[PDB]
Amino acid sequence: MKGDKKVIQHLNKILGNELIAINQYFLHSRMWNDWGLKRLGAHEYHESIDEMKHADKLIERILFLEGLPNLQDLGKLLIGANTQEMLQCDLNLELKATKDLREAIVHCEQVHDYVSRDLLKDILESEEEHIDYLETQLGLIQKVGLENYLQSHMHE
Amino acid sequence: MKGDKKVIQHLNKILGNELIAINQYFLHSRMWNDWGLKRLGAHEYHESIDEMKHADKLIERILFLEGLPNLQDLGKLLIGANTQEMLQCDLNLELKATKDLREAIVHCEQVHDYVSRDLLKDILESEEEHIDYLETQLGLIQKVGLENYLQSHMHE
Amino acid sequence: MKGDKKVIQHLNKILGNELIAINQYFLHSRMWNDWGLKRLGAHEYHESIDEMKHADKLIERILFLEGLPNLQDLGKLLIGANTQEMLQCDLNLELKATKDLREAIVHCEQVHDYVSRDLLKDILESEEEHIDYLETQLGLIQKVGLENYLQSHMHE
Amino acid sequence: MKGDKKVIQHLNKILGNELIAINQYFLHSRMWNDWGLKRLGAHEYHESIDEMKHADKLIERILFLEGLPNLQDLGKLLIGANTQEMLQCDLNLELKATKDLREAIVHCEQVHDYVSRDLLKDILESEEEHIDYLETQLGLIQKVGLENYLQSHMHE
Amino acid sequence: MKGDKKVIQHLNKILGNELIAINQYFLHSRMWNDWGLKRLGAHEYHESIDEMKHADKLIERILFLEGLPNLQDLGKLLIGANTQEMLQCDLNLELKATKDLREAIVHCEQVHDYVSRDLLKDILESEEEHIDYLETQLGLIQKVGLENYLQSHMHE
Amino acid sequence: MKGDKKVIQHLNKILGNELIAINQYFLHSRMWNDWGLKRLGAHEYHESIDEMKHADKLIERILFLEGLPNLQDLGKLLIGANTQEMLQCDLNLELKATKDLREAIVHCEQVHDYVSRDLLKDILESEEEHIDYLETQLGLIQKVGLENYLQSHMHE
Amino acid sequence: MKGDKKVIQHLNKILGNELIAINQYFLHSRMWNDWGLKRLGAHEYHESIDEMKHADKLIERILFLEGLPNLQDLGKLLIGANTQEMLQCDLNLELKATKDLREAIVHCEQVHDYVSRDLLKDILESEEEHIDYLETQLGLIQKVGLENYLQSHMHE
Amino acid sequence: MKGDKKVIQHLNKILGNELIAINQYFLHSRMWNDWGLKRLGAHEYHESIDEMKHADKLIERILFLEGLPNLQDLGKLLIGANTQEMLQCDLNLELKATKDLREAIVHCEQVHDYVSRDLLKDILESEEEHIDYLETQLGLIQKVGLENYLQSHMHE
Ligand code: HEM
Ligand code: HEM
Ligand code: HEM
Ligand code: HEM
Ligand SMILES: [K+]
Ligand SMILES: [K+]
Ligand SMILES: [K+]
Repeated sequence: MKGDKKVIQHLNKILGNELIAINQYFLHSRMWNDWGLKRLGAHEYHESIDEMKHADKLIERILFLEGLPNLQDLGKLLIGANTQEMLQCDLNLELKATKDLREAIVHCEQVHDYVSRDLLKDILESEEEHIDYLETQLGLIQKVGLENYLQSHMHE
Repeated sequence: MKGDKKVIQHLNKILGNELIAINQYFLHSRMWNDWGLKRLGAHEYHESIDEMKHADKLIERILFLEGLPNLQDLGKLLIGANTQEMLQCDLNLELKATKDLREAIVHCEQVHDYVSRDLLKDILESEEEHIDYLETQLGLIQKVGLENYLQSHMHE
Repeated sequence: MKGDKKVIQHLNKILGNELIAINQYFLHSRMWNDWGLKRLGAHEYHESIDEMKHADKLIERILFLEGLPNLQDLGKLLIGANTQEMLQCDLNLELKATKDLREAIVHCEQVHDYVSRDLLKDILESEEEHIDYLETQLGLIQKVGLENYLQSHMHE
Repeated sequence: MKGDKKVIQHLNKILGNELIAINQYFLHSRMWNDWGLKRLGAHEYHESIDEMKHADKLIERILFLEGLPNLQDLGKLLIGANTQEMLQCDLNLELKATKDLREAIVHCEQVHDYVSRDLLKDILESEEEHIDYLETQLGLIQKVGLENYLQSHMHE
Repeated sequence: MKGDKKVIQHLNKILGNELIAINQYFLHSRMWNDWGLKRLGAHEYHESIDEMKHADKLIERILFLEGLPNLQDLGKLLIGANTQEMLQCDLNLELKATKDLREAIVHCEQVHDYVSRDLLKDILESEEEHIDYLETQLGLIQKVGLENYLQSHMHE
Repeated sequence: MKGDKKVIQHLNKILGNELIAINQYFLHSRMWNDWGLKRLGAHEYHESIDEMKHADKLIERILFLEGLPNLQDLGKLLIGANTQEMLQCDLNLELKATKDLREAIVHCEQVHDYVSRDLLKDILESEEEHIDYLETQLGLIQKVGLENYLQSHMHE
Repeated sequence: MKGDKKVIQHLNKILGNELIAINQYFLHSRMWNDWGLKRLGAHEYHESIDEMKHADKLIERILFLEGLPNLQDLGKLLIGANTQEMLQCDLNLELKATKDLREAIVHCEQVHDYVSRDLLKDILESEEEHIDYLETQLGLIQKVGLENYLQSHMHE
Repeated sequence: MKGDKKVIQHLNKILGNELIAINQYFLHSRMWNDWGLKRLGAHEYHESIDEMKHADKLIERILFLEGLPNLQDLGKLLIGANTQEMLQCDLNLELKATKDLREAIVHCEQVHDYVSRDLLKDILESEEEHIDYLETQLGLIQKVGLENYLQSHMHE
């Protein structure tokens, strides 16, 4: 079913974002495991699977709309070098992502692609939850102290 | 455990190849699903996942060796336009990946990184099993014909 | 809860389309069975139950809004004479139904009937999935040939 | 994630409506239980639980958006003295609650808080379902007569 | 038990033929698996096992009759170039085998070795069941075409 | 994958050795059953099966490398006439076979066919385990006496 | 099976390193248990089991190659006086040990003792995994603080 | 608990005997497995585990009494070259171990360390159970003959 050209562009933009987040979060997860923060490495691993699942849904939507999913153009990974910076890097990406989700939803609505809007809104709900997690983690570092924070994520 | 700088470099080259394969195969899977060749899309999906797992091990070995895993630099996806092209592209990708795996194993031997060698060999075994799959599909397209081959991959 | 008059007109329009589809898809199903294409007959039967359930949800919503559901007016069925026409006729019908759905959703948002919009959106998502199936089937008749496509749909 | 000040004002306005509904439906339930109308009691109890669960989701969402949920300001409970009064009071409350949900959804949409909109639309759907229930009971009273309607709600 | 010298000789010829069949059918099996015709691969494998169990029974009997089993002399494998010739090569071999089997049986009856005879008839029956399978496949290639026959044996 | 001609010749040589072992162990197995040493017949039968499984793995590899497995050329069986000779015969062959296995691994490294090397190393470990069993069996005959060694192998 | 003199020399060297780790890690385990750091004691107890199983494999290999395992000679145990020093001592011992495994693997390849090489590579992998653990723990002691690190290992 | 200094010397002397017994019985065990006398090898393996378990109890006690357990000094293993010599080496070793245990118990009593005394008495009881096994095996060799004796420990 031929979709709106700019909807497909918006979708391919969100996909771009999901593709960065997949790589960024898989690396942070394997970093945290390598440092012995097993509980963070495991949580971050599932945040990366979630983004893979969003990508799958966006790729399927684009092919159905007779577009070309663009898995080639990979933007800037935000790699942290310590725990707080990695969580902050995850948050700065998710916030870039949700800005682009709002603009894409705005446009689906103008062109009446109500199903693409519903799909993006479900991704946006997932991303807002992840923002809530990340912001909470940066909160706890402050409330229990960095040493305690890292101590609480050594084991599962 | 600080490892050979060039072993890490080899590991990241193998990692870069895996990241292409992941995207290229995942894209091909969802194209075969879009066209209703669901037996092909399922099988290509699991090739995409197998490369996802090799990437996981490579990343873990790189971080253990105190290298920095490179997930930023995505090489060239080989995206086909029809079933015979998509299979042939995957095969070309796989043949380049096995050239690189062999060179990396040769280097692991020289510097005595026998465990990295063993990982790369397990991946190499897997990449050769995929090449057997691919060569065999292209062979079947000639033995039964393209129409019959697509027919047989319509349903699971 | 007295609903908006034009919303009720729009829901009755959608309902009229659903009623056509019910009958068109059920006849096509039964013709496919009569011809020995049982995979098609079975698939299309479920396609028409799904329309039946959509019509249930529209009938309930119209009565809740204190309108009178119109099951008396039945528009033109698009009945095909062979598997390729029958598939294309189904698609032509779904394409007219998504146009009406989008127009009914537009009005629902104008008058803040956000619950009716969400019901229509869920129907629209269903309709598009059907469109995906039909386009794909027609695409397969081209890729594998009609004789092979029909053969693949003789047996369950 | 700092949300929009008027979004939070609206959410808290929706929250305050739930907080009335909880108290009002919970008292009416205990009144019907006290009178021996156990089926009305048990059903109204579950309507209070439903509003309690809506209030939780609002509270959760207001805090994520970094506002302060307002559980201090309690508006006018509409307590009835007999079944007909109480059903009508419940229905007047829910008709107020839906007017306020529509105004807030209009505002979430204007600022692109699409997640807050979906949350409010989900509550809106539950409230309309309660309105069907209420209008229907008041309709049954006229059809079967007050003394028969009460009879049918004595037992569970 | 000291057996007849020419019975042992006949037995050891029958064993020679089983040994060709074992290797020939196993290589055809793995050949069909290399080509992706897993249904012929699976079936021809079980024919190889079946000839293995016959060879077992002939060795036990030869030794009980106090002769030396001959596993050293291996006749000519007829290895086929494609699916059709592999089936015809198996059939050629089985037809030679049935002939030796009937001479062996004739002689067994002459010297009153009725138990050897009964073992040989049991093998002969299995050989004729296999000849039926072989003739039947070759007929299916003429009836449905080579492309269709091969397609039907891609998937198990 | 066209493999190295010399690798394919090495594999075909290792296959020839396994083909000899299959027949040799199978005959020794069935002689020990004819003589009442069931525990030896049972153990040796499984040595025959394990060689058959090596044979299988090599055929699949040779075909994958686009060579032609040689099942036609059957070297000299070393059949013994009494228990100690049969054991010593089995041992002579396994020592011949490990030597060839080592020569082919050497050549698989020189040409970077690490997967083939891995398969041959697995076979080699198994053939070394058979050598331990054989040396040990012969050593036990020295320690307990041949009468006692055969007695200990009458029953399972 | 008479093995190479220098391979047996190398193998007895690995065993002697295993016997040191066995005792060192057991003692450290019982020290952590005595101080009430039961989680460290349990894990250290299991690393000591791990070295006990490698020693078993080395002993069995040496004896198969008709060497004499040397369980008499016992090198310097590196015993720490506190958690940080005990982990560092384990790490220094594991680093001496992987050096000797590498030299041993080198010599195994020279004389074509491919089975011994594969057993030592298996050990080498286990040692590296254990090295990753030790470095990770020292890193955590830095990043969470010693008191917090110890606290996390009081209980199981 | 500041333990008596001579108790702790005694305890480390019994520990040093245990450490010899561990390595000696383990070595004999793998020697008997390698010769195919699997029953002796299994029984000797468990004798080694039991001494490992005594050693662990001693280490804990020494640490409790605030001694430094001594795993560095390893005395003279008694390794035989055949079964009877091995059995008699174990018996010589156990006979030295129980003389040291009796001496350590005496001193424990004289200083009122009744808990250490009890631990030692339980080890002694087990050492006397091993002496009973050993003496009985040597007597069996005399009664049934070494050839029969060894025959009876060939299999499990
Ligand atoms: C650096 C790149 C990637 C890495 C390291 C990676 C890693 C993984 C891993 C480890 C798994 C779990 C497999 C298993 O244990 O069975 C997985 C699953 C999966 N991956 Fe990836 N992946 C990557 C990229 C992608 C991409 C590009 C996509 C799709 C566009 C994707 C889609 C999926 C999906 C759908 C699953 C299944 C998860 C589920 O349904 O539970 N991944 N990936
Ligand atoms: C206004 C028109 C119709 C409505 C609202 C309607 C509604 C429904 C619903 C809700 C179901 C049950 C779905 C479920 O399993 O949840 C159903 C079942 C079914 N309908 Fe319809 N339907 C309509 C017209 C038709 C027509 C025209 C036909 C055939 C010519 C038909 C044939 C069937 C059949 C065979 C079933 C299966 C029921 C069973 O086996 O239990 N329906 N319908
Ligand atoms: C090319 C030479 C041969 C090959 C490649 C081969 C292969 C095999 C394989 C793969 C199996 C199955 C093992 C499993 O269960 O995974 C098997 C079983 C067996 N083989 Fe062979 N074989 C060969 C020659 C022989 C010969 C010469 C004999 C006897 C004279 C024989 C007798 C048997 C028997 C009795 C079984 C057990 C069958 C059953 O009951 O399942 N094989 N063989
Ligand atoms: C040459 C030296 C040693 C060797 C070859 C050895 C070998 C083994 C083996 C193979 C096991 C069985 C573990 C399993 O398979 O799960 C074991 C268990 C064990 N070892 Fe040792 N070990 C040695 C020295 C020691 C020492 C010196 C100690 C104590 C100071 C010790 C303490 C233990 C304990 C407590 C167990 C568990 C026993 C049980 O409950 O089963 N080992 N050992
Ligand atoms: K066909
Ligand atoms: K703490
Ligand atoms: K005896």
